[PDB]
Amino acid sequence: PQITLWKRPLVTVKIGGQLKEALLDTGADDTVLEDINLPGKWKPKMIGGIGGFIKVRQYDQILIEICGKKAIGTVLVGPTPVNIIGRSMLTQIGCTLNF
Amino acid sequence: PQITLWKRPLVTVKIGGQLKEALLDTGADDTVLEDINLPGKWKPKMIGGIGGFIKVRQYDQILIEICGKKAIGTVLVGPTPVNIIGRSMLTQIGCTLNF
Ligand SMILES: CC(C)CN(C[C@@H](O)[C@H](Cc1ccccc1)NC(=O)O[C@H]1CO[C@H]2OCC[C@H]21)S(=O)(=O)c1ccc(N)cc1
Repeated sequence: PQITLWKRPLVTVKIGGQLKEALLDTGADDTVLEDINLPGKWKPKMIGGIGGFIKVRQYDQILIEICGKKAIGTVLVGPTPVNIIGRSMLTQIGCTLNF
Repeated sequence: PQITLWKRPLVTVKIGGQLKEALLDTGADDTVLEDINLPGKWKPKMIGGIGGFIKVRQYDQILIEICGKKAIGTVLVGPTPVNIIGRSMLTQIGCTLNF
């Protein structure tokens, strides 16, 4: 898939048997989701964006399937206004910017 | 060029005779810069991200040169922690996501 940017680059993601939509976000270091429940241990972290910071649960080694391609890595869970797929996962699905 | 995402997608931008580095950011609807000072009229706006909202000055029809390609459009100026090139400019330089 090559995709243009006239609209938000939203993709369907499958995580822990749940289906969510998330933004492919080259400006995000890490993947952050709001509306999900991951089982198991986690560590507290704070991440910062434009309006300041949020507290997140950091879950490690989480399987995600993004537009039908698999990746494992860190997923942050917290009060983000929009689910975002960050570079830590984008690299695993072979995602690049082109111009 | 094509750009992989192992590192932040930082590019050099020339705006109003000033040189800045900015993140090519597919998760951002609009361009937001901190360390600059554009002349002329503007309108107040608030934009929200992770952490909440910031107050910005909205400047219209601003020329930016991003990695040596020109674009004209809206630039927001405000207390963003990182300069970001958003989709409204990314489309003008023919930027796409590929995987
Ligand atoms: C500002 C960047 C350096 C980092 N942000 C990623 C960025 O893409 C966010 C991602 C984003 C997207 C929507 C809502 C919140 C955050 N976009 C954003 O703040 O865009 C704002 C400017 O244009 C407006 O249009 C979209 C939101 C506004 S971030 O959300 O704060 C962020 C920070 C750290 C991680 N791990 C993940 C995300």
